[PDB]
Amino acid sequence: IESCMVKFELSSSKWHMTSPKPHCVNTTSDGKLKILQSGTYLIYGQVIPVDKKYIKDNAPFVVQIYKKNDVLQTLMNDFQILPIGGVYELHAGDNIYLKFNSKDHIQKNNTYWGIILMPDLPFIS
Amino acid sequence: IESCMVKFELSSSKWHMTSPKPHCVNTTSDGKLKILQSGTYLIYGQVIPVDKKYIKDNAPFVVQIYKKNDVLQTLMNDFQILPIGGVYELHAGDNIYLKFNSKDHIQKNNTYWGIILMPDLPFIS
Repeated sequence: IESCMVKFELSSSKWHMTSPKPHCVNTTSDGKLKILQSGTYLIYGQVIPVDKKYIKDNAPFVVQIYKKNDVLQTLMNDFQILPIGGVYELHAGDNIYLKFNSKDHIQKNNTYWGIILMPDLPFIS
Repeated sequence: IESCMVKFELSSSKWHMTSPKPHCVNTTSDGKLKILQSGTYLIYGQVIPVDKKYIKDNAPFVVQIYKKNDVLQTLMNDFQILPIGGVYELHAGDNIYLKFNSKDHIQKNNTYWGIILMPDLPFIS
């Protein structure tokens, strides 16, 4: 029943949390997390790219969400605002993290991500 | 306190909800929302496009989320699965809804969207 949500701010590398020690997730200062409670989660976030005029490298703008050692979601566009995630069934022990093609692509200010343990949605209408 | 989360499934045009009559929003059968409680919301979803190979013109795949008459975000990609949304401060009275560049671009099955009234995140680590 306990509400459980965390939000990692890339600007500060700090997690903002529902409680001092969220029951559903362990978080680390590298922006990674580990699911502690099996259940239905929203994985969410926005990856903000730098203006293309600043990009030095030849790499395309790609964001991957990993679950354990496998890719959960792959996202790409022409260096535009990039909401991430969706509703997933996760299990205790599942590590979740993001991988970027190039860290130089990412505007740290206002880039964030996280999860929320979702309540059941029993009522249809 | 009581969680408040709703999820619209485009396949069925049904909302799935945390409670019989959520306190934080009203919903419409067309997949629109009206915010009843001012607060911080997570807007989320995935918009599934029809395969590129079946779109025989140059019309782009674009999704916009609106708050009343204001564009909250504009998203586009090359006809790939499209996560939407993010954290937004909303106010009582705000209407939230999606608009598509072409309704014909949208696959109903597995397309969904919704909102969550977020818990406060006072603790930082």
